[PDB]
Amino acid sequence: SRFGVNTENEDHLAKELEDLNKWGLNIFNVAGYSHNRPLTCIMYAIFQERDLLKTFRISSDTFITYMMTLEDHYHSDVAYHNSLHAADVAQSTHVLLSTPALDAVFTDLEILAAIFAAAIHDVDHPGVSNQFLINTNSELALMYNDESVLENHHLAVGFKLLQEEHCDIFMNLTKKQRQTLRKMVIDMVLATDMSKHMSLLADLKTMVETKKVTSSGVLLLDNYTDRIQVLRNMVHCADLSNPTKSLELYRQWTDRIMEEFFQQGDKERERGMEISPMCDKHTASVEKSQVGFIDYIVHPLWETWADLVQPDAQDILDTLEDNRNWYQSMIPCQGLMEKFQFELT
Ligand SMILES: CC(C)(C)CNC(=O)Cc1ccc(Nc2nc(-c3ccccc3)ncc2C(N)=O)cc1
Ligand SMILES: [Ca+2]
Ligand SMILES: [Zn+2]
Repeated sequence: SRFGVNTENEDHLAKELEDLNKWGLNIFNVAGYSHNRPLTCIMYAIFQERDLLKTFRISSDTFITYMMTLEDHYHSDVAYHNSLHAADVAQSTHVLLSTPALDAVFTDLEILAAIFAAAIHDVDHPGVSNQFLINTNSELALMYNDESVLENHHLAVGFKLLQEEHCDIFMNLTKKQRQTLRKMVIDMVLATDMSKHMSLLADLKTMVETKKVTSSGVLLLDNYTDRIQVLRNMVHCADLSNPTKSLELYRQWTDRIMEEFFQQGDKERERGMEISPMCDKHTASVEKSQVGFIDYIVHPLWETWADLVQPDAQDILDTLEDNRNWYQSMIPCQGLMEKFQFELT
């Protein structure tokens, strides 16, 4: 085949992909069977299942050449922010897009942008935060004036690659579709900037306050402004979904992300950065930080998402609580959350 995947575990990959439409899909096994091409394998899976290749005349070869390229622009050596995360966000977005409240709502084009924005939203992530880049006066921080530095990068890179040889997956869209898709993708990726979370949520609460559904229970969004607000929150939720998965998978994400944060602390030390030293693996509590994050950021977000789509998200939300309660139970420089909240200034 094209993924070079072995006849050995082709049944495995096929059987794992049966839960492609489910929140409890295991992206980790999928990466195993794909030879570490989860982003490409899942995206291809997603696009077939929604028939996006056919609808937009995106040939298989074009899609795969682009997706392979894009996946290569993610750093497998960065602990959390590699192609596996990207793959997980796209699959999570794929699931959200099809909940009963939501499924009839979005146009094929809108569906295309959301899943694509998901795929690209972290491409070429260096392993460090926006603030780290700012404080080191990296070329990126200067290029984007210290505002949504990386998110501006992920977009630029995601669209740039469309120009490589046989990589233009949007080649057969009209001029109007390409600019509609582009405005939407831009919106959704910039939406992933965490310093935008609170204003994201504020607006979502509003969507909920005045939500109306059809006779069928389908949410009603009559202007571009509304459905792009749902979309951008959808992708931010998906971005923030780790703790809503089966505890065993949430544990694997947490190991990865903590590795990546503490590795940012090592880089800050190596470089004699600022002065203010972040707590390390020994002095920090990962358990406290999780519960702080779930209470301060994740749950307030998911609870609101659950209102918008009542009761589509209940099993998701019941798992979040369970998971919070489980990190809770394990609870015994400048800490994880002290750092995340300070540099939200
Ligand atoms: C500010 C920073 C923490 C140094 C770097 N972070 C960034 O550049 C943005 C960023 C990237 C990913 C996440 N996701 C997550 N962030 C946390 C977290 C917990 C306590 C304090 C801070 C963070 N926990 C879990 C996830 C999870 N499992 O999804 C949150 C923020
Ligand atoms: Ca990001
Ligand atoms: Zn992300």
